[PDB]
Order: sequence, then C-alpha cells, then structure tokens
Amino acid sequence: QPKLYVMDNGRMRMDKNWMIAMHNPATIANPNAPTEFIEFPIYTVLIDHPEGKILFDTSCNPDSMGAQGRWGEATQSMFPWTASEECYLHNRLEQLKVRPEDIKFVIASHLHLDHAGCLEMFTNATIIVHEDEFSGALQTYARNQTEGAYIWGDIDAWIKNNLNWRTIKRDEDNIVLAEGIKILNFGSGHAWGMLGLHVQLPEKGGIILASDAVYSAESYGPPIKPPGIIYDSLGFVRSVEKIKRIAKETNSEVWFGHDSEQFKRFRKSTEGYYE
Amino acid sequence: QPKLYVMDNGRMRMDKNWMIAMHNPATIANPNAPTEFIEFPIYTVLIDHPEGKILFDTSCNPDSMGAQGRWGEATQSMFPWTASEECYLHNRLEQLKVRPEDIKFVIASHLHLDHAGCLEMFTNATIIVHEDEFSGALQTYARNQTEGAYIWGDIDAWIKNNLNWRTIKRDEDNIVLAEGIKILNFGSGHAWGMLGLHVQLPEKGGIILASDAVYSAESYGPPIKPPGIIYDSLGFVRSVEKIKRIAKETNSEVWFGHDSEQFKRFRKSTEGYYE
Ligand SMILES: [Co+2]
Ligand SMILES: [Co+2]
Ligand SMILES: [Co+2]
Repeated sequence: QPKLYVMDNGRMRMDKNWMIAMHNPATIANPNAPTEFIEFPIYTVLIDHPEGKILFDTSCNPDSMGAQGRWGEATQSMFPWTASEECYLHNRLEQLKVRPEDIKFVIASHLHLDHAGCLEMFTNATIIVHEDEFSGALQTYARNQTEGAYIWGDIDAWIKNNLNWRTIKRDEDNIVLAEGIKILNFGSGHAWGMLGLHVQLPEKGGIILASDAVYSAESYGPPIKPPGIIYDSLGFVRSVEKIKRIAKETNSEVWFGHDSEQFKRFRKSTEGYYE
Repeated sequence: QPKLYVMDNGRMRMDKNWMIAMHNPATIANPNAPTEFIEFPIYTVLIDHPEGKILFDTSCNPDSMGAQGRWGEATQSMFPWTASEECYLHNRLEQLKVRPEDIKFVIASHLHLDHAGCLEMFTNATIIVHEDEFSGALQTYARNQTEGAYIWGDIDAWIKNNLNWRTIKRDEDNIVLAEGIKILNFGSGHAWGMLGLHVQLPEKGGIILASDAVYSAESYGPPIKPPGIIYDSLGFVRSVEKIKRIAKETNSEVWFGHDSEQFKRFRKSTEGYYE
C-alpha cells in the first residue's frame, strides 16, 4: 500500500503580477499603483509505491542562488529562492531513508527552474517529460541563455549526466505508470508542455497534482485568473477547465503548485504521509 | 489617385502593464515597484479612394465618459479617454467635408471600445469585421456586461441602427476592397479576430494599418513584447511576425495602433494628407 509524502523545499518570492496578471491595475486615483512581492512554497511529492518510488517535480538546484549560482543575476533578484539546508531535495529524501538511486520514475511537470532543478540527481530513474517542453528547453540551451526560467546550468547537467528520458507525445494522455498513478497531459499553456499526476490513494482517495498549470486557488477561481506572462493563454484556460472536469468526475482534490494557504494545511514529510 | 487622412481622436491613459506586460517587475531591491499611467493617442484613418471612401476604425463614442457615459465606472477609471469636441470623429469628418453617408466601407479592426465607438453613425456603409470578433462581442452583449473593453451601450446602438455587416470568415485573407486596398486577416491574438489594412499609395508606397495587433514600437521590437492581459498569446506572436513578413515583402511602413512618438510625426487631417 502506497505512502505519499509532501516535501517542503523552501520559499520563493516574486512580483504578484507574475502570479495573477493585472491583479491591481493603475487607476486615475492611483496612477502609480505599487505591486507587491508575495512569498510562496516550492514543494515536491514522493509516492512510495509497491511497484516503485515515484517523484513528482524536483524543486530548485542547491547551486541556484548567489554570486556563483546557476541562476542569472536578474532572475535571482526577481524570483529569489530561500531554502535552509534541510529543505534541499536530497536532504528531504535522505531524512526518509530514500536515496536518489531508489527512484524509479520522475515526473517533470515542466522544465522550469523551480521544478526541474535536481533532475540531474536521478541517474537511475526514467525521467518523464512532455516532448515539446523537452524540445523548448533544449533550444534555450543551444542559444546559450543566461537569464530566464530555463536554467542553462541545470540543462547542461542533465545532458552531462545522461538521464533516461521518456517523452510524452503531444497526443498522449492518461498514461498509467503504476496502479493508482496516472500522468495527465495538459499540453501547452503555462509552458510548452505541462504534465500533471492523478494519484488514487486507498484511504484519502483521488489527488491531482497540478503544478504550475494552476498556481493557486485565486488562479483556479472562478473566475479563472491567468498568470502575468503566459506562453499559451488559450491553452492555459483550457488546461484549468480540464483539471476542474477531471476533479469533478473522479472526486479528486486538486493540489496547486504554489498556494501558501493550501500548502500550510498539508501534512509534510517531517510529520508523516498520506495513504 | 487616392488621398489618405489621419484623424486625431484624442488621448487615453492606462497602466503601462496593459501595453507592455511585466515592463518593470518587482525585485528584492524594489519589492513594491510602482507602475505608471501612460498616455497614448486614439486615431482613425480615412482613405479618399475614387472607387469609394474607406474608414479604418472609428475611435470612441462621444457619450463614453462621465456619470451618464456608456463605459462602466471601473473602465473609465482604468482607461480614461480625453478629447475636446473637435477630436470627435463626426467633427473630424465634417472638418474634411465628408459625410458619414458617403463612406462605402468601414473596417472594424476589432470591436473594442476605442476602435468601434462610432460604428453607429455609418448606416449606409458596409461594416467589415472578423466573424469571430462579431460573435464574441455579441456574446458579451447577451450577457449584459457593464464593465470591460466591449461596450454594452455601443453594441446596443449598432443593433438598433441596423448596420450592414459583412463578416470576414476566419479562413479568408487578403480581401481586395478597391485598387491598392487590401484587408489583412490576422485572426485571434489581441482579440477574437483582428483585421488590418494594406494600403498602396502611388507616391508614399505601402502602408500597413496594424491597429491593436501591434500597440507600439516597443511591442514590435524585436524582441516582441506582448500586452499584459492577452486573449490569445500564441496568436498574438504569430500575427506580429506575419505583419513583419508582409511589411518586408511589400516594403511597407507599419502604422501601430497607439504609438505616441509615431503618431506625433504623422500628418494629421488638420494639416493635409498622404497621396
Ligand atoms: Co513554471
Ligand atoms: Co512553479
Ligand atoms: Co486600441
């Protein structure tokens, strides 16, 4: 019988306009409306499953921040990540007696800086990613980009570590990984290719791991509120409505990528698990 | 030998984040980055062509602003329009001794509040609009929305006044209206359905009227910088690159929807015309 762990991998801050587009627009009375710098959790999910350990997302690389960090200067100042050492993925896994080598499957929701940071560690896993997301990230790597949400140094390491990739084709959906574990293909929206996960736990029932397909309850609505910069705005909305439909049809809880208040109510890996 | 006039129809102000998404994002050094209320012009173009007069866009309705205005309260405070009576479209057309009934074709780039405000004056003209733009605005009407970029009161009057609509089908493109005058179908992007115009003038050469498909030189780039909220982001980028391609292949100049510095340099209808 599977156990599912929520691992706390620190906090990030950014302009709220990135999370909720035009959340507070200028008006005649407030022509110089100040934005704000919200904080939100970064997290990862481990499913300790009889058929093999599954990891959903991988958080940020420990070498992300600082003068010698992988993230570019402007990226560090716009999306600072604060994490104590216990928050690093390898530490969180170690405290559960789980070594990187023990992971059979890693689902990369997408290849942004806060979800793909530690892919390089899982050299024995099959790494599951959307084919267009994989293609889009590799192109940014070939153009040698120092700034942005795709980290050159992270991608460099994935290639050097020769990860065993399995790309999800753009017309593939509902891919059964193990009993009660199903990959959901949301396609393009927030990024080129978003994957989610549906988990059926014997006791707790259905869970949908949405990652950045839905940032928060405010994004989810109604009304649906899209992020400030969006790759495929139509796809984004269509993906949110697909999540809602699946949630309703399967009586599933939806776990957002970065909701401070939802995350607060999760039992974390320091305290236990869901079964 | 056709003449082309540029009619100044006033100025509008709004949060710059509407024009250029995430122009000045929050940082650690500046967590409450203030936005800015920017000013830009609203304008329309009349082509005096021997085969018939042609109007491109129609600015805002004189009854838009104020306590009794058609624009919702929030809309007025986020997108205030300023204009003296001489800026009104019926007054610009009068100063040129052209009567609304003379106009053979009115091109509605799209049906937003600052481009479709005076469609109701043109009861004899053929009103050309993208079929999905028409559908979309009509839905907002049926839903009685009092706020937003589609104006319930304006749509009301279009229906009351029984306009002669010609919808451009979503697969139609390069529709010849008269010698040297061609409708360009950009499709979804900024709105559900964008139309531009290509104008071949004997002396001045090629002119592309982009309207809201490209706000300004900063939007055009490169790099292309999208608006802050955007209906169809992929569509938006596709249309800009189509505008670039056509401008290159025809050696045409691109007239943006709302570029202050470009507009400053145009020859207004008070001073003369292009030929
Ligand atoms: Co992301
Ligand atoms: Co994220
Ligand atoms: Co406009």
